[PDB]
Amino acid sequence: RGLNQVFLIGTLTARPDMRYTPGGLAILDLNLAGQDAFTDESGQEREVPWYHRVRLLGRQAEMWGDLLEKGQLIFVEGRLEYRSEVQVRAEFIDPLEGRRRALNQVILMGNLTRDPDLRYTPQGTAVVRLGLAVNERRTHFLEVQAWRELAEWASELRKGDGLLVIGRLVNDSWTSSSGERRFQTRVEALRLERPTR
Amino acid sequence: RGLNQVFLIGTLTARPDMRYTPGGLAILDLNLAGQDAFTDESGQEREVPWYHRVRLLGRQAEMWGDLLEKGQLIFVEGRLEYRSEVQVRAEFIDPLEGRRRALNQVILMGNLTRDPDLRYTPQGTAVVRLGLAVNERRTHFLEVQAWRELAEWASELRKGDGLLVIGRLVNDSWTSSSGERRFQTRVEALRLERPTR
Repeated sequence: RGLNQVFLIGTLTARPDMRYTPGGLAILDLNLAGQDAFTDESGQEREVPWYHRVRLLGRQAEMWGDLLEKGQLIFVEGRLEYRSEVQVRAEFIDPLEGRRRALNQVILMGNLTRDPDLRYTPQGTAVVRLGLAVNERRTHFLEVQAWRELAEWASELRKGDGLLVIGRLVNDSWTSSSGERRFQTRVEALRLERPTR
Repeated sequence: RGLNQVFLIGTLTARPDMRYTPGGLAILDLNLAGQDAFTDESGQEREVPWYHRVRLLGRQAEMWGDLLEKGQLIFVEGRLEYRSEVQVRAEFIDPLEGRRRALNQVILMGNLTRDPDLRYTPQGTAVVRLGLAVNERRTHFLEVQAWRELAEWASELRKGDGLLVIGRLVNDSWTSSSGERRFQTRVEALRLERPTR
């Protein structure tokens, strides 16, 4: 069966204010921030921020819509969705008193929508983009990026293969020929396994 | 609301064979193993094995009861329970082809059942045992251990306080005066936060 699970603790970058659909459904959008550590192409330990949108809809939005502050730490469990733009739809949140131990985890299980295409960065690090179809855990389509040894291993997979991903949500940069920078949320794989079948 | 969630990938240490309650309900008990890393009292990076029992009951037990092998990697999501003896009750499993990136994670949220009692090991490392009452996510009672700075911080909490724990499942040793060793599964806290309230 498909899986699509996200666990995050982050800090609110603005005060959330409730909004409503035209039908009256409550919407509470949170903008969360945190950091994660990585090792760069030259072996240096670094941190880079992540910023992600978390949407509460309906009962969770009404529950919290007048209780949260900019600067407050929030624990979220939810799923990845669109609205393009990958966002987290919260199943629930628990605001924290918040006065390392990073929490930014994603678990996906699904089937590749196309063959992986292995590339190498200019510095020769292996990298692959994988397209995954997840049947709720109709069909959702999610992009996953993997690096180094996991990219080389993922290159053996083919369209259709089942895949379990344990990863984290990151922000990727796209730069135009003229120096313009846009940002895209994606899943970075930290572990990949194959489900039996 | 309470939370009690466990995520594990481990290797089967024996072939699982289905058993039945007297009422016919299927039981499939898996014995899983893995490793986790820690830093010991002298700053040395070490690994120590974990061994944990995972129980499938009913439909998941029937689904997998003739399909799993000793040596096979299994992904589990479930909850902690007794049967004393802390075990994982699987919500579901996904056997893996399995031909680092450790997965042994527990998320608990509940309320302390007593004041924390801070101690120091002979080498002067801070350590605390916390008792947590979790109302399903009737009341379950679960023990959590925290070390070093998190033990010192946890010492400020009191019976009744809400607590979110992000941790992992470990095996603790008890040694009698005569050198006999027994083992106990417990949760080691890796992050602790306070839910608002």
